Amino acid sequence: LDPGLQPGQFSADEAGAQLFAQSYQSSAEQVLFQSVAASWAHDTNITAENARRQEEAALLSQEFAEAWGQKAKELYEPIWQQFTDPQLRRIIGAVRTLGSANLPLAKRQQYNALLSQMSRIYSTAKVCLTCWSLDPDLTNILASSRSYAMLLFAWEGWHNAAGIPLKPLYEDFTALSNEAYKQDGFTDTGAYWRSWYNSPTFEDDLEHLYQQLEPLYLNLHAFVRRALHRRYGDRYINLRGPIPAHLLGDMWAQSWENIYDMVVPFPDKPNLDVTSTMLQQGWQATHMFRVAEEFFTSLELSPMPPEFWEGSMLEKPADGREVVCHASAWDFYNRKDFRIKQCTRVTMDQLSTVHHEMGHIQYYLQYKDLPVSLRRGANPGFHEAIGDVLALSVSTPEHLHKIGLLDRVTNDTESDINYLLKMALEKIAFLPFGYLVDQWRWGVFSGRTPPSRYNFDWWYLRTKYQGICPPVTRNETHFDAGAKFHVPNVTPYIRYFVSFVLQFQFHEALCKEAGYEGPLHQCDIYRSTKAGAKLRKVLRAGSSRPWQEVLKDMVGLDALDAQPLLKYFQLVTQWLQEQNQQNGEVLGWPEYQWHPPLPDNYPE
Ligand SMILES: *[C@@H]1O[C@H](CO[C@@H]2O[C@@H](C)[C@@H](O)[C@@H](O)[C@@H]2O)[C@@H](O[C@@H]2O[C@H](CO)[C@@H](O[C@@H]3O[C@H](CO)[C@@H](O)[C@H](O)[C@@H]3O)[C@H](O)[C@H]2NC(C)=O)[C@H](O)[C@H]1NC(C)=O
Ligand SMILES: O=C(O)[C@@H]1C[C@@H](C2CCCCC2)CN1C(=O)CP(=O)(O)CCCCc1ccccc1
Ligand SMILES: *[C@@H]1O[C@H](CO)[C@@H](O[C@@H]2O[C@H](CO)[C@@H](O)[C@H](O)[C@H]2NC(C)=O)[C@H](O)[C@H]1NC(C)=O
Ligand SMILES: *[C@@H]1O[C@H](CO[C@@H]2O[C@@H](C)[C@@H](O)[C@@H](O)[C@@H]2O)[C@@H](O)[C@H](O)[C@H]1NC(C)=O
Ligand SMILES: [Ca+2]
Ligand SMILES: [Cl-]
Ligand code: NA
Ligand SMILES: [Zn+2]
Repeated sequence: LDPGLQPGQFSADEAGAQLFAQSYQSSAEQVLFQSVAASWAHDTNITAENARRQEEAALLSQEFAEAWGQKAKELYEPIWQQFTDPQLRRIIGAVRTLGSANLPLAKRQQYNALLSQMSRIYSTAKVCLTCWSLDPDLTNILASSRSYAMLLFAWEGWHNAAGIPLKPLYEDFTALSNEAYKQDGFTDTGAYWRSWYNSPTFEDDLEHLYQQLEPLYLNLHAFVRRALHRRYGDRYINLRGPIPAHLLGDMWAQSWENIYDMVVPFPDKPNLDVTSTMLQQGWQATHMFRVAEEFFTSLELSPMPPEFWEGSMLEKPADGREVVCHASAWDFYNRKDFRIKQCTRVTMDQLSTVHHEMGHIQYYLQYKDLPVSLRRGANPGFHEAIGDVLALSVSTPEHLHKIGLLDRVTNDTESDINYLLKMALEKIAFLPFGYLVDQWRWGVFSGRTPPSRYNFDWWYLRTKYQGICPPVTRNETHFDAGAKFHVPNVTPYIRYFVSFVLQFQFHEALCKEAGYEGPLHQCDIYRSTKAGAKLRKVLRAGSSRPWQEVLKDMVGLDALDAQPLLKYFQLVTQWLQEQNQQNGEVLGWPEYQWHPPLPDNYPE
């Protein structure tokens, strides 16, 4: 570790810890910048040389974390929990968490190499017949093909190409990750991840939220399954079984918005899928980011700095570079450089993703003056919710009209049902998936799910919560969890379930603050500087304060709450229940063992 980056001696008291934290911040920014920059260079240009550079930067970060973490314990272990400065307690708490820096050198290198190789495999995997990438090629097939056999080829091809080679690496990663965090005092890595929510009843709290939400998902599921049965027929759709996992418009069946045309009940109302209008009008990726930015500035939040426009990767490169296309938002920890890396496609759902990413950036801009250790969301679910809250306002027909994407605005109950159904395909359908991904990983980290049951337990959970089934037989040579970005890229997922609940609590509070009085689903907080001020107070707080207190200041409650989401969707919840009763549906999938047959001439 460079001499200028090493911790000196400080007095073993709170005054000394303040100075220690200031000195840490100065050097941490340098070490994080080099690590984030090396990761950027690789993720926008996947090469062996750039991977090498990123692994060397990660090794330096581990040296830094070990030196400062050990110094924090040497000086403050018996006293930091009693410091009067609550933010300093949180800073010291973070610095003394070494994570992978607990590993000896050789295992650090193995750990860093595994992360690099799992990332490369996921983002360079192809499906060949001439080869298709996940983004845009297979994504577009899953979204717009209605050939059962073509969807199956893409779904099976992708899961095989990404998942199979990842399994041996993921086993090794898990063991090293657990070894690292056991030395920070956690039973396993999942316990460390769950500890971020600082709730002794986290898992019970989540389960009670899901019990309130599940009836909405069950009714959406049955209605969509019936719509698919009318198109694909009784051979490929079992009205009492799980839905084949490749038929819902998305590789992971996690968002069902692409099958809106098959379920829309009132099709002579305005067409809420504005993708075709975006294309007709000549929208490009940069337009989508400028439109998102101007929503933020309408709230008197910050515009994107020049460094963002000059440095970001907002489209897939056409120069032959391999890149990580999965959308992400980057803080370089120098208070200057902030970037999005997204292979943006011109579609309505990508407009939502753009807003999601710019919500991340906006958080970074607002808390950039805090100490580096507090530059994060009040909890990770907060960070995932910011952009989604704005996207809820952007998606309303009145707002789409204002930005020229919808010529006619109607305000009637049929239009309400269309709108809420489309939003439910996006928000309700996701809930079981957002919940189940980390249940899978928590079991892997705890040892409940050994490598010999990776796929067995994945599909147990996929069927249990989502009510889907694989369209071809799978076995433990397959590693289908690994075919989802966040698993090989070691990004926790429960934050997205928390986000999908939280964003409706935020929306309700900001709509009230904006003076809006009508139905929650027609609120648009555009140009509400009062709502902007309330959101800004959250963003500027970072992790300086307990999330429960930040939430209470914002929405009036110190806990996650499903009631705002339930209230948003109430009209379509009742409508779907009525439709399913009238149609004689079975809610759920009691024929849980059912899988569809293979097409006759497959893959031929
Ligand atoms: C879409 O339309 C709904 C319903 O509009 C109502 O019913 C129609 C058939 C017409 O008769 C309308 O004239 C009538 O308002 C709108 O929802 C309604 O919004 C108004 C405010 O714009 C709400 O009134 C307020 O209520 C609060 C608390 O009660 C008072 O403090 C205010 O002073 C004000 O009176 C009204 O409650 C609300 N109704 C429902 C059922 O939500 C909706 O705003 C509209 N959408 C858009 C985008 O304009
Ligand atoms: O794709 C998913 O599964 C989820 C749900 C989706 C969301 C889009 C808007 C509407 C609701 C669904 C967004 N997302 C993401 O992973 C996008 P991120 O930036 O969090 C992914 C961040 C990955 C970790 C990272 C962070 C910084 C730099 C490099 C890597
Ligand atoms: C992608 O990364 C590679 C390195 O992995 C870059 O190639 C280097 O480019 C510099 C300047 O052009 C040369 O001096 C080096 O000799 C190159 N190294 C190798 C290994 O080829 C490449 O420029 C990057 N591409 C983009 C578009 O940024
Ligand atoms: C695992 O699965 C591989 C792929 O074939 C699958 O299983 C066979 C039995 C058929 O049902 C086919 O439709 C499926 O896609 C096999 O190549 C492999 O042998 C299977 N077994 C193991 C241990 O890997
Ligand atoms: Ca779409
Ligand atoms: Cl999380
Ligand atoms: Na989608
Ligand atoms: Zn995100």
